[PDB]
Amino acid sequence: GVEITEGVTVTAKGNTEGNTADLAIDGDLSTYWESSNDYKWIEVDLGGIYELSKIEIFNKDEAVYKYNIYASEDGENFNKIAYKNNDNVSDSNGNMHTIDNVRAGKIRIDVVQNSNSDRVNIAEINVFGKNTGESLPEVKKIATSNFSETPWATEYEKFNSDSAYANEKTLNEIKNLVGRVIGREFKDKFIFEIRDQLNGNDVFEVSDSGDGKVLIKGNNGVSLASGFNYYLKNYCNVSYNPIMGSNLKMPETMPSVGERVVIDTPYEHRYALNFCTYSYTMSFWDWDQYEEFLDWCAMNGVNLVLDIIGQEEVLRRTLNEFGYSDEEVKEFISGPAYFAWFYMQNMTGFGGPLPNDWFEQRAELGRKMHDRMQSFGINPVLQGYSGMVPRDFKEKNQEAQTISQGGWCGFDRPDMLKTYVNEGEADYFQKVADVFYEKQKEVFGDVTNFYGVDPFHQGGNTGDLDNGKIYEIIQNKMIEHDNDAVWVIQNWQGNPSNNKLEGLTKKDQAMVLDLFSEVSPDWNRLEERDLPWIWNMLHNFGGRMGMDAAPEKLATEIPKALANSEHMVGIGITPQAINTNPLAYELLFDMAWTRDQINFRTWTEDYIERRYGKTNKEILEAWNIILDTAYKKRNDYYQGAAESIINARPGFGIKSASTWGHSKIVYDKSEFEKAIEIFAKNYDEFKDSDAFLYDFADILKQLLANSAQEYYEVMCNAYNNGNGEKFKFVSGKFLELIKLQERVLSTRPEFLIGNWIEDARTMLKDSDDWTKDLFEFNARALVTTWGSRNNADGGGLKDYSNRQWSGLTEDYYYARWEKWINGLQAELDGGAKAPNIDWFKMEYDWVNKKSDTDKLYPTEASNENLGELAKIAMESYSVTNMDKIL
Ligand SMILES: CC(=O)N[C@H]1[C@@H](O[C@@H]2[C@H](O)[C@@H](O)[C@H](O)O[C@@H]2CO)O[C@H](CO)[C@@H](O)[C@@H]1O
Ligand SMILES: [Ca+2]
Repeated sequence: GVEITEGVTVTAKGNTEGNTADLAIDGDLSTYWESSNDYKWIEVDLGGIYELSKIEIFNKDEAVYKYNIYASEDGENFNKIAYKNNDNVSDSNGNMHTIDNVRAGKIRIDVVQNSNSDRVNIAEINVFGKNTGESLPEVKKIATSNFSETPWATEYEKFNSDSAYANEKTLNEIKNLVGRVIGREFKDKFIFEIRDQLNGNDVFEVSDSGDGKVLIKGNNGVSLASGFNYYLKNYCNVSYNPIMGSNLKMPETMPSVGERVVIDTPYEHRYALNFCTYSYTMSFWDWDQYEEFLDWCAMNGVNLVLDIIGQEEVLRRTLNEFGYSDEEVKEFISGPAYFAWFYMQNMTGFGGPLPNDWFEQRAELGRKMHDRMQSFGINPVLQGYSGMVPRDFKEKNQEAQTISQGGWCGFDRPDMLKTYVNEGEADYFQKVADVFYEKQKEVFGDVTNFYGVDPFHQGGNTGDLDNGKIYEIIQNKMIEHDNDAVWVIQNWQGNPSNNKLEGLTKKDQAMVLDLFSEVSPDWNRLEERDLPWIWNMLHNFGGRMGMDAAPEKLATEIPKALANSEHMVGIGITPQAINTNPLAYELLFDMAWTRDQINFRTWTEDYIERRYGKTNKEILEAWNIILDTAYKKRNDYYQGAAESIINARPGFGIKSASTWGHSKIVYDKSEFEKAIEIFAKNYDEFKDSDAFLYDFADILKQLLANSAQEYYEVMCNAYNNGNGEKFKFVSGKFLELIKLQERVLSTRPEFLIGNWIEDARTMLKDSDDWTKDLFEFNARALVTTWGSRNNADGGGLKDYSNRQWSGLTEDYYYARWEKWINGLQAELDGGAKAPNIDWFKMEYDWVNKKSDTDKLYPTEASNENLGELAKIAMESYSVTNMDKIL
């Protein structure tokens, strides 16, 4: 005691009709709050700060509920104070939770599971404790600085206006990059010089200084970084890729250049990133990871990079002028793992709300990025505005005209303002657009001429409006705010249609990304309309893993495209994640620096030598086998790497793990196994190359995915033939195969689910338990169910971002197969028919577990020996030995 029976109030962010929040605290067990959306929590204010001793919870029925309870004494920080994760049914006695005398003015109760429904409920909640006689403080309003008032503005302007200062900054930064990439002791081995463009093209030079130093010139920072990279790769046998394995072992003495080299690129732009990349890869990155990424960008010639960092603050300021409180803005914006689909106008809300201190921190990170990009000569692509507004925009602005955009994968898309209206009507597109571009400037300053926005992406609705006219007016509005604007536009699945693209009256002030040029190029219709366009390798969908690359097409189609066009202004990468197949990315960026087709085989021979720090005939043999199998040219349409059956919801007739995926392996499996035999034979000699280990894990996990598919077919045959004993034996081998795969995956830091989760939980400074748990939810959901039931199932997103990852394989993929197998076994053995499994409910149970109360996944890779694991795989879980094995 004592029960807090006066002054208690409650809020929620959704409820089913009649089942309002206040019904959780009305003293009546027959009335309840019940959730209507993904906000499955309520917030109770106690009318003062109490030292809490007990919290009692009643539900409306006898289902099994799981929930987490949080408390705040300062009004800002909600820390976790109790939870129920046991499988006990609720009953008429309620659940009583002992609280260790925690001070609290407000509590949050998040009900993350109801065994009986997707909706959750609370019939009553009682809180017991001792009044402190104190009151919560007022919560400080969100406040950020204007760019113009920060030291960032001073520096940005000083760089702009003082050549000498700017040159010194660029040259010092490139020296810093050498230090970060190969070590501080190499900084004094290079001399860097700015030069002019060659014939209007970016250019670098590499030569000997005369006293044993390396003289590298370039027209800007990116060119200088590319020259540094060229020297490493061609003279030092060194290869940098901070995400996908490097060989950074330098020679004992700096090798001589010999004949001076001058190398230019005919491309104005070399472009990087997909909106999706910001979610499947970068969601939880800190500055250190961004810095490393930008160094790798500059070294690979990249000078145009999609940038959404801190855009939440831009949108907050914009909507604040159109009747939205900061709380309402936070409900509209997604969580940290969903910004890709938030900014592509596909979804709102989900994974949020973001913490109040998000906005300042992210605006600061964005400013820091623009400072580094400015030093290098990298253009960010910031945001264009095309009419995106929340669905209640007219409620708050009654003269606005809007077009409902309908649904995307079960989410509600935001509305779109009518891009033009009749004489006599208010034009909110003009009004909001003017505020948006002005607020973007207040937050970041004038950092670029490139802006990206993509109305009608993967659906939406043009209403009564003329397609060309919509594009004309959006383009005109962008140009009004930046006379030198270039509207960067994604070309995907025929959006924007020719009639839309013909609306762009200023063709030189648009630039279309041909998104998927290495599989389904679609630049002819751009070229024919005289639109500047960029040739892009997409390659990676969802972060889905496997050996997959198109090196022959990259070595040939790119210079062919250049030879056969007048408006190809660049090449680039548009991957949905940067986690796989380093060969593809290195080759793509190498193709910027030639006008000629090259030989992709000899290119690979040189590539693997610098990647491993050594080579021999057998390693070269194994890579020729990879080029002839997994990396062999394909002429069909497919999205990402062939999917592992291990990662699919269990069932019969499986042909993909994700809706738009494919599991068909188009090469000979036993032939591919030979590459693994060759790597095992050479393991001891190459184990001191981390990049060799990286590649060996990739090909080995590919072998096991490949053989798992064959064992799956045999297992399904055994069930269909009513052979219980054979099914037990074969399904048994299938599960053991997954266990071996888990040992393979354990060997790489890049494969640990624990790193992804820990990054999410630690990405901000000083965040409360509430925010950590919510960010962990974002991390777990994105790689599994993606959204909730109507998104995963009816919406098609289940396992879209499936990862061949350690921890995730044991507790999620393995657990699904085991469950399906056991049900089939029980039936074959004479038991009841195998039950339907509700996959989403089982999957979601995993999504909602927390690292601090359930299981903490490790952040350290194992010492398993990939050579020995490969021998076990060849001997006991292979396609080659399958007849012998089964
Ligand atoms: C969920 C996701 O990352 N979607 C991507 C993806 O779209 C999916 C698929 O590739 C399309 O063929 C299908 O029409 O829609 C799918 C679900 O959105 O690819 C595109 C292209 O990069 C992305 O824009 C989506 O965001
Ligand atoms: Ca009640």
